[PDB]
Amino acid sequence: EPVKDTNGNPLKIETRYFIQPASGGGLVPANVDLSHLCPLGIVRTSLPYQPGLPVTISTPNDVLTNTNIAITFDAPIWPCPSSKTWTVDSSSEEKYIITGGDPKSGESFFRIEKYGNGKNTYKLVRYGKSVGSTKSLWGPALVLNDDDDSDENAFPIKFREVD
Amino acid sequence: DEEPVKDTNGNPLKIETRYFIQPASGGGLVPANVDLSHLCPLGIVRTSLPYQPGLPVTISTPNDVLTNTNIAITFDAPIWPCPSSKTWTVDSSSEEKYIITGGDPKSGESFFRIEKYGNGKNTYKLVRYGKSVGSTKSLWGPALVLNDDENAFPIKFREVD
Amino acid sequence: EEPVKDTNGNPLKIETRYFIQPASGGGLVPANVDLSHLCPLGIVRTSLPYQPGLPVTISTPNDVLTNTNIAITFDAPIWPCPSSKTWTVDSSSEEKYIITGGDPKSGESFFRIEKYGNGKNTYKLVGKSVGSTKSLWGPALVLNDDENAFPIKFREVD
Amino acid sequence: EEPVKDTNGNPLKIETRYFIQPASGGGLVPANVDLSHLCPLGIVRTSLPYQPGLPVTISTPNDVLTNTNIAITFDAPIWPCPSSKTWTVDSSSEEKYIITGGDPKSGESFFRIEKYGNGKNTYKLVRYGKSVGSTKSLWGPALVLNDAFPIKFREVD
Ligand code: CHL
Ligand code: CHL
Ligand code: CHL
Ligand code: CHL
Repeated sequence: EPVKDTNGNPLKIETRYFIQPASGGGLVPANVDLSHLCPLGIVRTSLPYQPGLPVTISTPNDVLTNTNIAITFDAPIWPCPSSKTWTVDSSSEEKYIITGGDPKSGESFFRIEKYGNGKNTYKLVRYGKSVGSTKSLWGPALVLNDDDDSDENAFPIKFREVD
Repeated sequence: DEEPVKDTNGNPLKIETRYFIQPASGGGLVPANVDLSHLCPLGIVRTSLPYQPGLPVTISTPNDVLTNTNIAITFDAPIWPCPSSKTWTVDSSSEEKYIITGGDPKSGESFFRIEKYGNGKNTYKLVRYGKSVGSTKSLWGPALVLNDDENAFPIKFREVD
Repeated sequence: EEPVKDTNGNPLKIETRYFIQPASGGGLVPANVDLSHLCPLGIVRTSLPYQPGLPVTISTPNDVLTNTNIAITFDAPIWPCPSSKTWTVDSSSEEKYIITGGDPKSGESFFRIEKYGNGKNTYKLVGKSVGSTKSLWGPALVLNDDENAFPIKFREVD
Repeated sequence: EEPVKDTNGNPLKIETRYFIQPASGGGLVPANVDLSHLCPLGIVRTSLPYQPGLPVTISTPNDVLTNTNIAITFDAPIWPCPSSKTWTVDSSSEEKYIITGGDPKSGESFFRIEKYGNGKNTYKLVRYGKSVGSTKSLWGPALVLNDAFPIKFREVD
């Protein structure tokens, strides 16, 4: 079924959304620790009215649940020599969600799935391993859980349309 | 003239209420250091990232906020790494006359006046007693400065929801 | 009350530049203590091995003697924080970080240089001694409670 | 093709740590070139007077000779950028900044050490003739490719 934004509207590809914690403000790039400048992790900002850095969603126009999608940050400046597409840092113990993925490659494929009770609330899952969060340098950073795909340690998200 | 300052919704501005100060003329106004010689206190820059609303401010009077009256602007943030206040003030020592943080909200050094600006309703300028607030190129982008006397930096007040 | 000696066994002089080098990575340098405090600055051991530290000058309220009141002040051509380069204790913090911005003439900034353990020319800063704690940029100097002292040497800047 | 000498008049050896010190503040260090580029890093002259620089090792594709192809590589126990510590030229930039992340075995990273005017043990870096100079940048003078920045090699103790 279609993924819906905060207005209950269906999500469209090539359209800007803030990924907002459903559970501080939105999701933003920050470095994961002082050993890795590039590429960037994804942190929940502690500043309450910051909407997040907007993303666009691509499919390898509707965005459906349980389908392969790629998440790419939308930004006019990007100091790192790699892509704005989300992916998994394999090398790290933490399994941080990091930038620099290939939007066309399977390394960057996440699936949007329903989370708990409330409507328009979702989780990101990788194929079932769900996206959660861990304490890091700049705050909670998105990570891949070890998980059998439950909502226990999953980081719940909403999609707010950027106007 | 002493009429109420209005937000983007045409509603009258209230004290102790959060507003983004948005350029009326990139996103909102945010703290950043003015240059690589001064870490604290902070200047006020227009962010180049288009959907960033700014860091919210609250307005205080030494509940309505009126034009041509003494007010103090104070940033609202849960964390503040500099050892000084979130209240806007003028950096006297600098040639540029940067608007900086660390002022005393109760002291006259921090008093600005909100006045009507040129084109369009709900558009304002900040003036200090007449010396208006403009902008200059700096490290992180346009930084708010005090002018000498066209060059005013027009602003709107958006209510934080 | 005997003279403090540098790495060359020479007596320490006031108004003379020294690197404070860990006796136990490189020298001691200003860094912020955590992401909540930009200014003033803490004192961290750099992890880069050939960095000598930021030089300090020592003042007395020309010889620098052990067990006497001295003030340690960083020597740098640029200083972005709006406070002094003089070491002092951050009372407000739980960690009791040694921070910059003290008054060199005030007692808040007085440390005493005392002998440490075995080796010659090895000292500690003090009956509460200066130790170290894990922080943002590495080991940061702290005041210990009431073994854990951070041993130091003074290298003359040439 | 005579040997490059350090500040002690000793011949330079490969796989040996040297500070590259301005022959004309302190030594040469990594810093980002501007606020648009975090990685890879440029090479700036530190304004802090007693800082020796970040040490480098020199490799040849044990003596280091003038007018021969060499590669300069920073020596550090930590490196936050996802690329090499080997110096190279930023082609894409207008400024032609000397940046990190080159391949020490590839020709993109080859510089030549040549004698510089008057004083002994004073050298310049040249790329094949285009010499390495400096330009104003965010953190101070940054090394660039001209269309010369005199240097000395101090042995790390
Ligand atoms: C104002 C904030 C401030 C911050 C955040 C720092 C942070 C630091 N200082 Mg200090 N300093 C700061 C103020 C000042 N320092 C100094 C003088 C020095 C000296 C002499 C030295 C330092 C060094 C260091 C480093 C110590 C830990 C380490 O070994 O890193 C490991 C080093 C890395 C480069 C790892 C890279 C981490 C990376 C993920 C991003 C950070 C890179 C930047 C160097 C840090 C960005 C902040 C910069 C602008 C200071 C650390 C990067 C030492 C150093 O390491 O020099 C570079 C050193 O020798 N400081 C002065 C006097 C002018 C200051 C005045 O304000
Ligand atoms: C993005 C990465 C990065 C950045 C921004 C810097 C920045 C700098 N390095 Mg480098 N480095 C960086 C990577 C690395 N450095 C090094 C190794 C060294 C060495 C050995 C030395 C430097 C030094 C310097 C400084 C040279 C200019 C100066 O003399 O300042 C004057 C010094 C100040 C402290 C100026 C005070 C202003 C500053 C604290 C204000 C804060 C700035 C803003 C918050 C903006 C920063 C955000 C962005 C740009 C990252 C400058 C602070 C030299 C130095 O000066 O030591 C500190 C030096 O000796 N670097 C390594 C190898 C581990 C790196 C690897 O990633
Ligand atoms: C290495 C690069 C990099 C770093 C270190 C950061 C870091 C950060 N980003 Mg990100 N970002 C970075 C790249 C990018 N960001 C973004 C887009 C955004 C957005 C839209 C937002 C952030 C926000 C944040 C903050 C999230 C934590 C917080 O809530 O702090 C809150 C606390 C403070 C702002 C005060 C913290 C004090 C700080 C000055 C201390 C730093 C001390 C030293 C100088 C150390 C410097 C670190 C080294 C590694 C360079 C954090 C400061 C969010 C934010 O909060 O606004 C800034 C936010 O809304 N980022 C883009 C796309 C343009 C990037 C591309 O490179
Ligand atoms: C020395 C302290 C300090 C510094 C250097 C900065 C710097 C900045 N702030 Mg600020 N701030 C600082 C203190 C504080 N800020 C804030 C709250 C905010 C907000 C809400 C916002 C900013 C934003 C900005 C940016 C404005 C220009 C831009 O649009 O770049 C855009 C370009 C990039 C983000 C690319 C990254 C460039 C890269 C080379 C540097 C590394 C990125 C880091 C985010 C900056 C360094 C880390 C630390 C020092 C913040 C700029 C990165 C705006 C922003 O853009 O958020 C990220 C913004 O919306 N600031 C608070 C209250 C908590 C502070 C308290 O002290």
